[PDB]
Amino acid sequence: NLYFQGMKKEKVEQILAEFQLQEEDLKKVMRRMQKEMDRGLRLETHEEASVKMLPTYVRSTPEGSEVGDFLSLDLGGTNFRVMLVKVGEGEEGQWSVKTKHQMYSIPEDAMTGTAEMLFDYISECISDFLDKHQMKHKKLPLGFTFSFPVRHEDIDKGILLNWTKGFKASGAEGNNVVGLLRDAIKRRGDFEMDVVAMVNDTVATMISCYYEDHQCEVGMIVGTGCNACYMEEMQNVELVEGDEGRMCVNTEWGAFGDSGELDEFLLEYDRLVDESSANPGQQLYEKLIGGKYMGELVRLVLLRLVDENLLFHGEASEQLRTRGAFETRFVSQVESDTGDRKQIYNILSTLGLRPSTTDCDIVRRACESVSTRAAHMCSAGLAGVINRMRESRSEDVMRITVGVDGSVYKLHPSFKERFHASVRRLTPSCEITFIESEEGSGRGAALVSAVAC
Ligand SMILES: OC[C@H]1O[C@H](O)[C@H](O)[C@@H](O)[C@@H]1O
Ligand SMILES: [K+]
Repeated sequence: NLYFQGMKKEKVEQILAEFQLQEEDLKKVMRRMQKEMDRGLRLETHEEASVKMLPTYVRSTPEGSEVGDFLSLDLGGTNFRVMLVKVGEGEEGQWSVKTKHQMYSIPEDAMTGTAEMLFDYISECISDFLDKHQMKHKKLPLGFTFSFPVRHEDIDKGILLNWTKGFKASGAEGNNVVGLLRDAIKRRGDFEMDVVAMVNDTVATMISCYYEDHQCEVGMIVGTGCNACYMEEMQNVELVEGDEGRMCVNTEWGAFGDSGELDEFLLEYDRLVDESSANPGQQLYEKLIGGKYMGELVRLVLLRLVDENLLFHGEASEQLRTRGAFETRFVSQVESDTGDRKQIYNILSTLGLRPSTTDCDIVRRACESVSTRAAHMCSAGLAGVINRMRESRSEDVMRITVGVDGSVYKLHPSFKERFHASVRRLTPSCEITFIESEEGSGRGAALVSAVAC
């Protein structure tokens, strides 16, 4: 019965309508975000603020710079990346180019063991890399892209406030991250490095986009996690001395909602994802968006649909009932389907399911709902930052460039398009250019290191 397939699809639509956010909902989220951002910048409310607005000590005038060979480290995902990057004088300023690169999978027992284990592993990887390229012992300036909330005292010194994205290594929170890295390198003792700069991935991304676009003063990550940085007026950065020029601020907007600010928008699936995560009650805005959580959100929606007898004859496979089994890349692949249902079919088949045609269509709709809410929620955050910037500055029309990295933004067929449209609706009187970084974290880390060096 085509009539009863259609009836199944109308029921699915009623359940899926819960993910809708209206323009006014997004404006409410945006205003709330802006409020928390104000609170994060002020000495009086900083400690209470869920959105920390952390000074990076990356400034508008980095005085000068330096050229030569730079090593970049990137820790923040399931993979740890080492690369050699060359920084050199161009016609606009410094260019940077990725030349030798290697990536290492972090063992499970290193991300959730002790900080000694984690940083020992990192030091081992740095040795392996320097071996493969004979650039060993030698001393090189090292830039560390370290994609977790850090309270900086300077560019080369900052403490880990808390792990995010499933990181749980004991003995790291409250300690100087550069210190933890130097200590581990010294314990191995088979090379020496000049640790010159530590930066957030958002910041690395913004920096890497400058040489090509000097209007880039926002960096955004929509990958495993979700965060943004931007160039704030020094007069508004109350935690740092001085009123002149600008400093990059790491919003850590992922923790937005951790004081209840998103409560009316959270769905059962969100509560379930939060509760089975490594950091329950934390990073709640990020959990609506980030790749670490998106596929899992879809899996939970599909389980609700099977339990309602609307999908897969009401039976869920072992794989479908396995945590993390619906990968976030499957969300993108499903929404890449050209209409013949082939891509969707093959995903669900490899998950042990026997999908029908309408099963495939419902799974598409489930993915679209989760990823569209992610796009819309993210848009409210970026719009809040950009509207903030426009007001802080002297601008009837603000023209700004946003530098972006992360697999969700880059590889999802329609996230990007839905995101841009929503951001534009919320930012009248702004002309926003989006740029995707190419090796943003590696080249960014090198460029900041060149300045600090
Ligand atoms: O990797 C993207 C983001 O993931 C997380 O939210 C971290 O807290 C943040 O530092 C980072 O920028
Ligand atoms: K200040």
